[PDB]
Amino acid sequence: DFSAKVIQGSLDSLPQEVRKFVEGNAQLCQPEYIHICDGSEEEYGRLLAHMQEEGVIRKLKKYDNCWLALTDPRDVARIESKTVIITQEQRDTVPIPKSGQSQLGRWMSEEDFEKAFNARFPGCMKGRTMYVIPFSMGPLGSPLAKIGIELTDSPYVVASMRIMTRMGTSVLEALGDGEFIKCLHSVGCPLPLKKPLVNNWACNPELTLIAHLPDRREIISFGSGYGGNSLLGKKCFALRIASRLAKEEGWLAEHMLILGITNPEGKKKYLAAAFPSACGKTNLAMMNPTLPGWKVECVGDDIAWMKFDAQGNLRAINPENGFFGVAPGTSVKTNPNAIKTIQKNTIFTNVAETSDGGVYWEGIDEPLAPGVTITSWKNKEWRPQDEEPCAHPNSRFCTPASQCPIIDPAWESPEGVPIEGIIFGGRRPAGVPLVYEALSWQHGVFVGAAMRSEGGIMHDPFAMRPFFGYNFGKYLAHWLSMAHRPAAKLPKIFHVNWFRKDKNGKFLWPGFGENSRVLEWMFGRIEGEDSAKLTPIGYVPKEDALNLKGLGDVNVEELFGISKEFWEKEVEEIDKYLEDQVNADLPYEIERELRALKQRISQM
Ligand SMILES: Nc1nc2c(ncn2[C@@H]2O[C@H](COP(=O)(O)OP(=O)(O)O)[C@@H](O)[C@H]2O)c(=O)[nH]1
Ligand SMILES: [Mn+2]
Ligand SMILES: [Mn+2]
Ligand code: NA
Repeated sequence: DFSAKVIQGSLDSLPQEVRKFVEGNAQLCQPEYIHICDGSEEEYGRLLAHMQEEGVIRKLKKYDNCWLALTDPRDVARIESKTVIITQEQRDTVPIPKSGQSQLGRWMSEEDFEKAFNARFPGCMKGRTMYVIPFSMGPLGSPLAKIGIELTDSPYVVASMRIMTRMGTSVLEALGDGEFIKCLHSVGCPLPLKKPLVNNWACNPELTLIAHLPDRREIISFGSGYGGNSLLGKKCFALRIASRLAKEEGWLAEHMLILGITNPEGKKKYLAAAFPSACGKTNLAMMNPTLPGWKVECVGDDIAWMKFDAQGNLRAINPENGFFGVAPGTSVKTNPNAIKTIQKNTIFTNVAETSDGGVYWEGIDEPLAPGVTITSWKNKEWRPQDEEPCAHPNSRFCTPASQCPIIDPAWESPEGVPIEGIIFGGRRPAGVPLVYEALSWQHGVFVGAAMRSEGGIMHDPFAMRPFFGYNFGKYLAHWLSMAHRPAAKLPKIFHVNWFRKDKNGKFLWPGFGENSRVLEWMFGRIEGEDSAKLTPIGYVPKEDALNLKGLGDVNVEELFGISKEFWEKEVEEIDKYLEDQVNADLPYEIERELRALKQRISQM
């Protein structure tokens, strides 16, 4: 009975199973206090002032209610090598690669995880508050939403979870005696500190471990205070645990933005798009379109949960409540919609601070008034001349989604939005056209399976490489199975590449807002317009089908050129990759698409 240690709320008012989860872990971790979060502005405002007084965060005096946290340089990112999924059988979690280690996940035995847990959690919250965060992933009470409870000893996690999820008393009220995902987090620095605290940022890099136990609906994370390791709704819940549940239950949990696009005729369509890192995701989600009379609005910028409704529509929700975006590169010039979003009520992590109490980072493209100086994310004076960057490359804004000037009016609709197109993206200086369209659902799944990360060297199928909750081959089979659902209205699948270059190393396409022109083509293709030419790789825009008005001389022949020798090498590369990494778990349909593509190229 830990009743005597409760400093907000009451163990008595919690649902039975929630109380068991709290108390059981209070027994294990030995926190000094238990704070049951209410999600109120009062609670939030006071928690921030507290962190401020303690030096954990600084207030950003130039803005309305914005804050800056600077971490221990050892704890600056989601850490893949410490991220594991626990299942009875390794093969259910990752395929067995022909040689070496899987690139598609990282399994740990139940036995090894048990030893790891015992080595970390007993007594780990001594002298700290355990916060109890009741949170909804997705609009509160939506049939597509799922509830979690996160226990944490980090006020930073509490504040960031309030922005990134729906959290507080109303969630407990909606949960009742229902099922929830159990989320346990600790920074792993019980008091009295065994080791020096760096930058007022509690962490334990040596023992950092982020574990997922899908059969137990548990996520357990130790030693990192940061982002994807500590905000458990984001990746651990909404991709890793969720993709497994989606597999079980017949839906999809994906690393996709969701956008709503309206043509000049006022007709609106929703599209989902998966991109690997540095391939253009945030710029597309926040697009300020250049074509007159087009509108682009954002439902979500990172994760999508999608489920076919009774009518066969693939309905998607954004399970998040906020944007947890990479700050560097967010440009006042070319990403105005992100910039507007983050002007108030935003928590920044590891960015630079200007002497007038503003934020700064590489690629902001905003000259400072003469006189204004810059303090780096390492708390050192900094000048544009310097060797090291002023902001960590993985530094972040954490901002409420409702503040996005282009947030879609249906971004919280409980039944989700009807997805009519899915886009897979990449970054290839050569050989891959600006846009092409899959020949079929099965071809589309192959195209997602063949995705590469920036530069085209490494594979990031479906932009899910770090995030698969289970065996990737089985994931492909799951996608392929959607085709056999009666009445399913299967979205059209496209692949985009903003980054193709000419022989000089210059981009052949201007991109950014100009990508509205590619959306226009996709939109028309969904409506059944005859604006496509068949090629060995799929459909591409016909001559003159793209609106190039205003762009001057665009070399569409090169931008859309398909080379036999390039595509021969590409098919051989995909073949090798799928054999090595997926092998016995590769679906028949995928192998069949590989053979079909190889054959179409061979006839060039
Ligand atoms: N040439 C070109 N560059 C782009 C485009 N979209 C984004 N970028 C650049 O590519 C990099 C990554 O873009 P970003 O949208 O941050 O990628 P994300 O990591 O997938 O969100 C940044 O340097 C952007 O300026 C585009 O349409 N064309
Ligand atoms: Mn993003
Ligand atoms: Mn992401
Ligand atoms: Na700090």
